[PDB]
Amino acid sequence: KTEQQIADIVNRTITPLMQEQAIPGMAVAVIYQGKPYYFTWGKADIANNHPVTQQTLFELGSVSKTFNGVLGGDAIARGEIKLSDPVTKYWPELTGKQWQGIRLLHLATYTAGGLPLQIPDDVRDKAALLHFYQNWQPQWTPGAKRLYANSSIGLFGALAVKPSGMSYEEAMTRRVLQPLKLAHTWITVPQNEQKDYAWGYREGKPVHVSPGQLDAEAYGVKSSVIDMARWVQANMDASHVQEKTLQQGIALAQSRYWRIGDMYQGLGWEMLNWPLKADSIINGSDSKVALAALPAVEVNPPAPAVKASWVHKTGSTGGFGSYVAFVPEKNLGIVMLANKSYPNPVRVEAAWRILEKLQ
Repeated sequence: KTEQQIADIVNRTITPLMQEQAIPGMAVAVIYQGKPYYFTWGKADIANNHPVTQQTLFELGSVSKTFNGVLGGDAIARGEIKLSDPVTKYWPELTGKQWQGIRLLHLATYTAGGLPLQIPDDVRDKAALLHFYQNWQPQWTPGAKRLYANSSIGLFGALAVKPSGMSYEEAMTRRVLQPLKLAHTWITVPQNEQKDYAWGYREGKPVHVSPGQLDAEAYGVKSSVIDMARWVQANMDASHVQEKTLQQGIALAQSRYWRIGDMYQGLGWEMLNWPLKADSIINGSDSKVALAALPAVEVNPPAPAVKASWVHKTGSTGGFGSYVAFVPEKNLGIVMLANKSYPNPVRVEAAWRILEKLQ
């Protein structure tokens, strides 16, 4: 396929998507036979008429969890943690019986027993966060059910970097971002990059994600389409990542720790066997399913990364909707960055219709 053919497929899918969803600005990168092709439409800033560029920073939302999973897998490869470790090894103040059987594994894969989707917004400092976790009561035994939750994987990332002696952001920067040359990826956007920081739009107003407890670990990364293009290719094939633990941690985040219907829980990343029916991905992304508490079947030992997988993650904030998906077997992938939130089933639809024509 040529650049012309890729562009044609991309634009034929993106332009009506942006019209129907009323998305002001969009950036998309296609990974075709291992190489990136970039596309940009619309405005990053409506009132000030700043266009979207290949330097535009987008709020990744819960795609931030894939960096978490990779940073965590890095910590595993460095021997700093093991997912079988108890949470109290890393936060000993969580005394109290409900935390006794909970391991880093459960926090990482949302199987702790019902940690809630959001950390409550009235939990705004260190004292209240500890009190929140100390006093949370589970609905199931550890590892019974998967319930997707910021408070779960968010805490895993905050604890997994404790051996390193570094904060989450500094560990992330030093161990993942700088080694992969992601120089336009931020947990906090410095002042000299604010001009490239797109505005999300929620009900026609410009907005940026609000500070929250453990936001960095769960939904507070911002990145450009080129950095996310590099992200996808590094996770799809890290054979040329020169840091041995990072290349190993990339792979462990794609190990299959749990099977939940036809999907498998990695570390941040989620996987389905490839090839597959599109309705599986599309229907699975409806929040009626993805936010549901489902029975979790442990894969023990975790199955190593399967190259015939559809590997993906949705991510949203109040004003942004992102999606990343790739298929290692084909060296084929996509990233879709939008400064308006729109339905996950619609993101998956557009991704699949682009990637199905590039097989």
